[PDB]
Amino acid sequence: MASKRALVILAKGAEEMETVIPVDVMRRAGIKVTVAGLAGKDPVQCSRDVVICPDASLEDAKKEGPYDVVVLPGGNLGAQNLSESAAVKEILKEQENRKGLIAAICAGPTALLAHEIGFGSKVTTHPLAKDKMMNGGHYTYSENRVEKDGLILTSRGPGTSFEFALAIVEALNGKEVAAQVKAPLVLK
Amino acid sequence: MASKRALVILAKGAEEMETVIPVDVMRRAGIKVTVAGLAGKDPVQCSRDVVICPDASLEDAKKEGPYDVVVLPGGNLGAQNLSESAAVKEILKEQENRKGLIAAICAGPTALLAHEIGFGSKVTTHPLAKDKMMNGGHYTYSENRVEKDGLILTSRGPGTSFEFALAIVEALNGKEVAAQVKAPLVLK
Repeated sequence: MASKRALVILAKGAEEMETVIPVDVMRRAGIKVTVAGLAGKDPVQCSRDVVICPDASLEDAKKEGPYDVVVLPGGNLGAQNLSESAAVKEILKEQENRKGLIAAICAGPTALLAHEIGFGSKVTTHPLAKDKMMNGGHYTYSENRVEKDGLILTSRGPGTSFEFALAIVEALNGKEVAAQVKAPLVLK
Repeated sequence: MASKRALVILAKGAEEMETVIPVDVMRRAGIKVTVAGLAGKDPVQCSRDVVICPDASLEDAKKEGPYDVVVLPGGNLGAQNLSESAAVKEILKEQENRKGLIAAICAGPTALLAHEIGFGSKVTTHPLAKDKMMNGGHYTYSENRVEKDGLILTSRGPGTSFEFALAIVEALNGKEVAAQVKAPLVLK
C-alpha cells in the first residue's frame, strides 16, 4: 500500500485541540497529513488564541487531491467559516462523490449541513450544536461519543478528539494500527 | 482576585497536543496564559510537525513574571531542549523559591531532574521516560495519571493532558471552576 492522505481544513476560530489532536494522531499513524489554511497560507488564530501555521493554503492543497479523508475541526466560529466557504462546499461534494471519508467534530458537522453533505446519515455533534445540525431534520441525531455512518464520521467535542482521531486511523489503516498508535498515548 | 497567570514554555520538538490542551483549557478557565518560545519569538516546529507561533519569546515573557504556574509540555526532544536551557533552569528555581506551582507532563518532568527541581517529590512521567526521570533515585515514582505532590504537578502523556490541565485549573482557580470548564469538553 501507499500512505493514506488526510486534508485538515483550518479556519480562523477553529478549536485548536480539535485540530492538533487529529493531525498529531494521524501522523503517528503514518498518514500524510496536510493542514490547509482556509483563508490562505498565513497563520491561523484559533478559538483560544493558539496560533497555528498551516502547511499550505487550501487553494493549493485542493490541487493536490484526492485525500482519503477530509477533516473538519470544530469551534463555533471556525465551523461557520467552513460553512460559508464555496471552496469547502466543492471539496466536500467531490469527496462525497468519490466515496471518500469525511470526518467532522464538535460544531464541525454543521458545515456538512450547510453544504448538503451526507443527508440521511446518523450523526453526532457537540451538545450545543445539536439544534443547528438538526434544522430541517436532514440527519438522525446520536449521543455516541463517536458516530460513523458509512463515509460520514462525526464526534462531539475536545474530550472526544482522541476517540475521533483513532476512529479515522482505524477507517484508513485498520484496527491493528489504531491499537498500536493508541497505546503510547496513555489514554484511559 | 486578579486573574492567575501561566507560563507555558514552548521548545522545538515539544508534543503539540500536550502544549495546546493545557493552553486551551487554562484559557477556558480565565487564566492569562503566555505561550513563550524558548528559542525566541519565531514559530515552533513541534514533534509531529504542527507549527505554533508563541505569544512572545521566553526572554521577554521571563521579564513579565511572576507566574502562578510554569508549564512544561512533553515530547522527548522538546523536553531535552528545556533540560539544556539555562534560562529554564533559572525560571524553575525562582518559581520553586517563590513557592509557585510547576507542572510538567510526559517527558517534561525530566527537565525538573536536569535542573534539580523538586527533589524528594512523588512524580509520574510517560512510561518510557521513567528510567530517565528516576536516574539517581531523586524522586519517588507514581503510576497515577496525574500526580501532585505539593507544588510539583506531573502527568503521563497526551491522553492525560486534559486531566493534567484540569488539575492545574483546580489548583489555581478551585474545584468549582475546574468542574465548570470540564463539562463543555465532553470528557468521558
